[PDB]
Amino acid sequence: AAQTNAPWGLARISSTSPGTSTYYYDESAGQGSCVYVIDTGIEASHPEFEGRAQMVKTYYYSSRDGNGHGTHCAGTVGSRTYGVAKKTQLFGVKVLDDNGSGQYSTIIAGMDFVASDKNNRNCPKGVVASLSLGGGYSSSVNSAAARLQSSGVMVAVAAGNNNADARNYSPASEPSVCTVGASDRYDRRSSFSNYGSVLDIFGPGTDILSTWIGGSTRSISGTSMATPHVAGLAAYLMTLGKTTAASACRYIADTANKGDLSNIPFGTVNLLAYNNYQA
Ligand SMILES: [Ca+2]
Ligand SMILES: [Ca+2]
Repeated sequence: AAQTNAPWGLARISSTSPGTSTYYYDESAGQGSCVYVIDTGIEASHPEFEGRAQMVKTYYYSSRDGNGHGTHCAGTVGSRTYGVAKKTQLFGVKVLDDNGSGQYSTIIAGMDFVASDKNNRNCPKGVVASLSLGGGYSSSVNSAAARLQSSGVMVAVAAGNNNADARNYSPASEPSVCTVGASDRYDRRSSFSNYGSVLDIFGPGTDILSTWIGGSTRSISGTSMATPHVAGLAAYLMTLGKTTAASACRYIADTANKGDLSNIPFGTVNLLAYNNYQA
């Protein structure tokens, strides 16, 4: 399948070079996989989700995404126009408030919720969790992310936007999950992206167009935008049978575009998520 005039990040995921505009991908499109977006919620009614999104848990007064961030991230995972895995099932877990903030106890509870809830959902091709969030180092947050991964979920987490070593941020610093840095359309490390030995992969994160609340769209930037490209890629590859929740991060690193990015500090991977789609 081919999507012409796609958002640059989707085109980048399916190319060995920057500057292309078509997103090439297998038509299976993540069908049969499930991605939990642990964030501010998901506006499931957005036409771009096509009935494939639903809220399954909220830690706040409402399940509504009153911010937009979670809807944007969910759109990069799996919306029709803006998503990597255009036929996946999306599940929203609202651990962040409508200002985009959340206590670590709540974020932890949301991870534990997913580890359990997935046993009640039909996800034959596997389960992914996308965590476009984090703050300072916390062993408890890292342990929660490690538990979620160990339970059989492909966990993708943002590296953080501090232009610093991700070792000091959580859940970014948990080694066992897939820690995602951000790049721009010219294959530079995004200005704000964290780096360091704990990063597993980079994905598109600067100027990413996706869904927003009120049935709208907008472009924003962050390691929060890179993360769902990797989560969606994992779901897509799991549907194709190429990898599993336990092995997807490693598989994505194995098959990434290597050495393409600039301003990568020595000791940080120079690996950019790539679907290796061959029509
Ligand atoms: Ca290249
Ligand atoms: Ca890792």
